[PDB]
Amino acid sequence: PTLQRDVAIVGAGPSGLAAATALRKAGLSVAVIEARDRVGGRTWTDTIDGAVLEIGGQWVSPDQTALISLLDELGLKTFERYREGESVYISSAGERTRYTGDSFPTNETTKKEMDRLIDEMDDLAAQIGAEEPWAHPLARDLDTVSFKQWLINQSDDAEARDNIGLFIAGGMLTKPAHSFSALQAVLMAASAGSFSHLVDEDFILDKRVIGGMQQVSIRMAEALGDDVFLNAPVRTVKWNESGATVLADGDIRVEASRVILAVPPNLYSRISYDPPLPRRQHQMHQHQSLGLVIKVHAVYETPFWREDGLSGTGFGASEVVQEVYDNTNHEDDRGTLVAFVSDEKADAMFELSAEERKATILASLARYLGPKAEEPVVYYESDWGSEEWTRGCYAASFDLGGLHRYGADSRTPVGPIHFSCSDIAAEGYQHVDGAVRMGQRTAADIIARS
Amino acid sequence: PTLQRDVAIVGAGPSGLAAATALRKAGLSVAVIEARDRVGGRTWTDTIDGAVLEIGGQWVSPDQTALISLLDELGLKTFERYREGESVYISSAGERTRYTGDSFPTNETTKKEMDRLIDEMDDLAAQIGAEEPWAHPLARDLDTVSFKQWLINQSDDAEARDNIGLFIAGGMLTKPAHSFSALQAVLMAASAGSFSHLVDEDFILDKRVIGGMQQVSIRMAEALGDDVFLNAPVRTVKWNESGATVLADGDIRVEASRVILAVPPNLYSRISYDPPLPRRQHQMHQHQSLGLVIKVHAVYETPFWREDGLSGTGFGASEVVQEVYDNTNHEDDRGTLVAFVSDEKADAMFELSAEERKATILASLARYLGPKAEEPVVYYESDWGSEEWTRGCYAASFDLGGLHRYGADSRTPVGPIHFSCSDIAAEGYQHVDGAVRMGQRTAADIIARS
Ligand SMILES: Cc1cc2nc3c(=O)[nH]c(=O)nc-3n(C[C@H](O)[C@H](O)[C@H](O)COP(=O)(O)OP(=O)(O)OC[C@H]3O[C@@H](n4cnc5c(N)ncnc54)[C@H](O)[C@@H]3O)c2cc1C
Ligand SMILES: Cc1cc2nc3c(=O)[nH]c(=O)nc-3n(C[C@H](O)[C@H](O)[C@H](O)COP(=O)(O)OP(=O)(O)OC[C@H]3O[C@@H](n4cnc5c(N)ncnc54)[C@H](O)[C@@H]3O)c2cc1C
Repeated sequence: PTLQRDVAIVGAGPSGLAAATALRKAGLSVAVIEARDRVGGRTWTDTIDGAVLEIGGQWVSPDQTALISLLDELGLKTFERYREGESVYISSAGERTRYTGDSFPTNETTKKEMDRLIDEMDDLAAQIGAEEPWAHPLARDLDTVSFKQWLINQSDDAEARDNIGLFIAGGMLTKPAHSFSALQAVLMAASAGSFSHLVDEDFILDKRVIGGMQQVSIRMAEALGDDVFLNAPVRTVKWNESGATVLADGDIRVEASRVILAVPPNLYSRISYDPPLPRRQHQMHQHQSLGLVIKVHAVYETPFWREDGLSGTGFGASEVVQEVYDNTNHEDDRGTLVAFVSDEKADAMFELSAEERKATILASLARYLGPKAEEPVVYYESDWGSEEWTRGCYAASFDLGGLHRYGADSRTPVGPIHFSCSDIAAEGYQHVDGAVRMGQRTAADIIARS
Repeated sequence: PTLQRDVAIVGAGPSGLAAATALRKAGLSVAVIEARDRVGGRTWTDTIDGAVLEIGGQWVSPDQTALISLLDELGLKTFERYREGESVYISSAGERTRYTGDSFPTNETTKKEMDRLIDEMDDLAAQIGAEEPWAHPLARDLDTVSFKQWLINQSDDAEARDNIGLFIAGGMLTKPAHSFSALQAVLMAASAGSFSHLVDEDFILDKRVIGGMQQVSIRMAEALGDDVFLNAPVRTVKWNESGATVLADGDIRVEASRVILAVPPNLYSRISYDPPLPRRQHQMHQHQSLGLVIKVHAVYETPFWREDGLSGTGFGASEVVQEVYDNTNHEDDRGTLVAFVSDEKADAMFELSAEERKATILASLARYLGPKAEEPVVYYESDWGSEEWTRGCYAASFDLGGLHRYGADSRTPVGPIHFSCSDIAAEGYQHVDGAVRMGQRTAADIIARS
């Protein structure tokens, strides 16, 4: 077909659907043109070997007020990750300690250096913010030193530095700490409300969606009916000052006044622009790259770790698997774990065969929770890197130096072309809440323009 | 044959030969009955693929005054290990730094904790001594805690503790720090004159023997002529209050007034005693075990590292190879390295094939000295563990708790049976100088008895 709308939206992940929702509410027409056979993008619930898994994003935290509002508006309810009993810490030397409380069971020197680092990061985050960290007068100094070098300059304590990196590098940006700047760490902290928020798994990994996070996108997409187009990769955006024509597979052709490119930034150059985007965009987009993390899912006859007095939460910056949590489905009698293998360690596991890789990862899970972790009934690894319409995970960030160099331009419309994804968000950066915020912000921009 | 002597000496390593030498000087007759086809025991020079190597012990330090006296008496001269230029340090994180000076190029916290640990060890060594560390009133407290636990109680700094262990555990006792006590570390330090002596490779690995250390034993054995018997494993010691009959392969039978068992203590029970030794000995001997270390020898067309401004000395407590030094032969134009792989890391390398093991070790040498270390013209690994008449290296020590429990009995004659090896020595413990001292001490004991 060919059709005419106020706004063509490329991508039906949560940012594109949030924008579509808001645009409709204010009386604008939309088409949402989506490449895959489903909506949700980096959120995806599927049944794998008889187990319902959240293959993509899943967690809701208390700072994420725009997602929490939306969940309400869609009739979605939440439940909390299980947290009773003891967590497990694996030291830099490989020693396992069960513990409770807000600090890791390390030697006192490391424990004092960690608290100091956490406080300094909280102070920087509070002063610098997530809206425009590049405009702060500290921006150039912080953005031209890697987070690894900045940590070394702050502290002689190797274990504290490794644990501080655990929460930002493997835990959030999913890139090695040598490869991103101290200002990018500060933005990551500020975006979650504080660095202390990223340290506390009871805050950042607090709740999940009954029904699964993919329902958020599914329900916004339902409300839009035939205005959503699936299995339609956008190939071409012809534009001028008055409008755009979007062309997609299946001979689709949408003529609209504005376009929202609601895709992560590494994928912008998948589309031919006619005329080309400006030099500024051609350069900036090359400096954006997603991280890499394997989300590991292991399903067992029972949550066996609870019988041992454990919450299922483990942290070990020196393990192949640096984080493991109880991810048992709501109302399920079977126990499920989720675990993460980040950046260069994800590279290293993908070099092994799937069978050696599984055994390696399960051996690491057994160091936290015991040998029963090696006998799951369903094992699955999310594999977002293989997916041409994602190509990595959780989210995209600048290379070292790119945030201060290009950050102020990362949300700017090129004439009728607008940009909206979690990867360029302020609060909620890299998460569903940031996709939602950015979709709503882009809608209000377009609305006021009209 | 059958023969009669004042003293039968079992073993022609340096302790047994030193004892034989001294006994002759005072007018006593001896036979020295040796199992292998050569003298020297744990000292052995051989030509391997056209390169002269010191397969066993080799180094002389300035504290080793009884060996230095002996070298003089035998006309042997010494030369110093090459030490010009920069050393290499590999950190707990795997970072290589070239340096000079007396301290490692670590962060300042680790550097301050190392100096403190070194001082405390020096103080304990000075107060406790190497003659009878079990008689000090601190002996029980220090001997019932492992050196690993004692270090943890002294310091929160993982890198300092690992480096302190490098000098005692992998560097000397060749057992893991969890397996021996703090009192055994203190004895090791005291035996070399101080712990600072064990830290400074320019002291403890100062000189070598022109001609090779095996010449020390060869020349004492020469002076004894036909009184040395080779290829004669001792099988049986029949004894009573008046004397002993020693029986060895080749139908040898020595009737003597006293016997010196000049073998490391793990081998005492290779010989049948008639009547059996006392309970005290039957128990004590079971608590003595040699360590394990692979002495790696790599020969190159030139000492190539000198062209890069390096001494060839490297330290890396977290590497498979923890120590590497310039071991170039005196007057040789070809460069030779010596390196060490200790205890559980030696176990781990012996589980690989000889070819994977070689490649592993050379890869580690290349982390210190660059890729040219992977292209040697002769590669050889000393393999003392396979040798039935040694079975490990450098030397034997008590299990955890054995030093205080049994140390006071470790040099006591059983009637006509005397004990003499480096492994029970005081100054020079575990080294050729301690074998020499013990041989001389045993001679003077026997002499005064007569
Ligand atoms: C393993 C993993 C776990 C995660 N866990 C969490 C979590 O616990 N909590 C949290 O908040 N967030 C989490 N996230 C992140 C969250 O999933 C993403 O931030 C959010 O989904 C991004 O939303 P988006 O709308 O900005 O982009 P996407 O979700 O990536 O949507 C982009 C959409 O555009 C489509 N598209 C791309 N190119 C084209 C084209 N040319 N033509 C047409 N369509 C196109 C894609 O197919 C896709 O549907 C996780 C992410 C991953 C990968
Ligand atoms: C790889 C390695 C490197 C070393 N480096 C150094 C160093 O650099 N500096 C240093 O001072 N020391 C070093 N040493 C230690 C030194 O070599 C030993 O401490 C010293 O050789 C021990 O002397 P011994 O006379 O006490 O025993 P040994 O040298 O072991 O002599 C024991 C002798 O008794 C024989 N024997 C055993 N059982 C019988 C039997 N039943 N019948 C007959 N004969 C028997 C053996 O064959 C052997 O010849 C090193 C040792 C090794 C293994």
